[PDB]
Amino acid sequence: MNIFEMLRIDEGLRLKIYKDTEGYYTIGIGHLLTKSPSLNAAKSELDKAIGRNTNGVITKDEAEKLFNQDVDAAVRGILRNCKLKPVYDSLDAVRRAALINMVFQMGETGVAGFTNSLRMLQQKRWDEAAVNLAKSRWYNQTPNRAKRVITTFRTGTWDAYKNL
Ligand SMILES: *SCC1=CC(C)(C)N(O)C1(C)C
Ligand SMILES: [Cl-]
Ligand SMILES: [Cl-]
Ligand SMILES: [Cl-]
Repeated sequence: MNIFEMLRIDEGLRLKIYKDTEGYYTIGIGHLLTKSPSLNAAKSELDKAIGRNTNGVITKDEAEKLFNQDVDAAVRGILRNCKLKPVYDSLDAVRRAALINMVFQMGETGVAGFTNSLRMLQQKRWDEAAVNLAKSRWYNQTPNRAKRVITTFRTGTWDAYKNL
């Protein structure tokens, strides 16, 4: 298991434009296109992202390219953020993956907002961090995925992702 396999499980793979859990146009492995309710706006973002006239459909290779860029962006974002960087640096490789997962799903600014959870993670108070993380819109709206990510922070193992 690694961050790519982890996010591939959590995000799935779809080669045509679809709506994500929030109802936003997305494609590939959780590549958000736009929050606009306009499909045409989403198709324009897609064409721009891929570099060709796609008409809403991409190849597996193209999906994987966006995915690589997005994972890279999530990590880069953590390292540039003054709230996220110290937490990330303090963590082991497995828990680092859990933090990248959150950033991929909700964005740098969103995760940076979890001030109390971040402090508990920095303190290595794993059970306490896990309890705090669950008190969130994130957990309530995507409880199965949140549970997996939280288990990863609690245990520092891939237990929530094996057999998946
Ligand atoms: S405080 C984190 C941080 C972000 C960035 C602007 C990339 N930096 O140069 C430092 C390490 C200060
Ligand atoms: Cl709490
Ligand atoms: Cl709550
Ligand atoms: Cl879920």
